[PDB]
Amino acid sequence: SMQEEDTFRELRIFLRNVTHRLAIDKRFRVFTKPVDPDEVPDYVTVIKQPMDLSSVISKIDLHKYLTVKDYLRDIDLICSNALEYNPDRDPGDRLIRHRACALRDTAYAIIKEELDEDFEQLCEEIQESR
Ligand SMILES: O=C1CC(I)=CC=N1
Ligand SMILES: O=C1CC(I)=CC=N1
Ligand SMILES: [Cl-]
Repeated sequence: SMQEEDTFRELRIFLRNVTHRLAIDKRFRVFTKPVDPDEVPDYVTVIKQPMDLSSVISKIDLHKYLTVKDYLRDIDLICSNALEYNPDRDPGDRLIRHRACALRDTAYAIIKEELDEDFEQLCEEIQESR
């Protein structure tokens, strides 16, 4: 229905705003664009599902997210990709891991404060109906 289309449009507006807020944070610059393969040639070797905030915007705009749960799966992938690719004790790896945990924690905290649970439940019920 047009009411269900309106629901998913509201979802996309909400997710674009959360993603924009993460992308303008200087801590998260490293997560804003895909890893340049020249600069890091073994990335795509090790990381099977690369994810970054520009890709998330692209996926919103392609109507790939029908629930906030599906969006948080891609945020969780940005974090787990960084924990897997940068596991060492050296400060460069520890800094990226801390920034990745902070991205994830920030996205979850914005959604805890600003997503209505009944709006999420509606999206989940429309998604399950297809
Ligand atoms: O080693 C890296 C680089 C980048 I850019 C993102 C995640 N891990
Ligand atoms: O880095 C990886 C992880 C997995 I699971 C399969 C292949 N490469
Ligand atoms: Cl830095």
